[PDB]
Amino acid sequence: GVDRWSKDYDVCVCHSEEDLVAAQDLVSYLEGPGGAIVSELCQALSSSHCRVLLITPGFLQDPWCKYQMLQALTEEGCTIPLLSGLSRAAYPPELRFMYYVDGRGPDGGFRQVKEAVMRYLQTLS
Amino acid sequence: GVDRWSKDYDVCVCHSEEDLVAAQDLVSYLEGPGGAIVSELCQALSSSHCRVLLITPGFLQDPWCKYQMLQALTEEGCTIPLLSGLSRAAYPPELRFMYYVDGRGPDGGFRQVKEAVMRYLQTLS
Repeated sequence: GVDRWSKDYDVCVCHSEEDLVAAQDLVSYLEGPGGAIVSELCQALSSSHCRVLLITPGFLQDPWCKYQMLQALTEEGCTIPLLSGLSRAAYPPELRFMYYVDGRGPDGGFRQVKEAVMRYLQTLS
Repeated sequence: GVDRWSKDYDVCVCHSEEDLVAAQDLVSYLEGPGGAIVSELCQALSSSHCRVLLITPGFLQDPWCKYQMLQALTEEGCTIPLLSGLSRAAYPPELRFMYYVDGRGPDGGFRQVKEAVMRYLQTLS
């Protein structure tokens, strides 16, 4: 129902400082009549339809990352946790009850992440 | 701005199964022209102005509790984390950036929890 053009970006990737390269790859992977997916790294003032949480060891050890995760789940919305480089036993327990993409999927999860984003965009006017 | 009478309870206490007694005490403590504070234990269909998270070891070891915490912070609202029976080093990292009540305060934190609730009620019509 929400207008696709009401935000400038379709998706941004929220990531810890030590996962920059990986985040960049995902951005690139997402960039490749509803047009291409407009993508960027999440920044303090980023406004996008979808937000990918690149949940890694680095992400888990930064309290601020955890806080950002909380802010992403306050909205109907589009938050896509991607679990990368972690034992499932160490996944955030909340995710036992939530949607997420396992990094052990195709293209390190990227594929499914992309699909999720596309799904969400198809619900936009 | 929101009408005080728009919800039936002013506060409910969200707690793990092994903290029932403690939760009850807090409820009792909260019960003791804006009238008495109407209080109960949180249940699946509880609707209250304020929600206290009784964050304990028991709470931390139950993934569902964690999930409830997340649901409490999706709204302006009134969510009061109370940290009880835990080393601060083991507090949920999110709380580094959020308001909470330390159980090492007066009356095991109860006092301050109560104050918070009262503050919130004073902002209601």
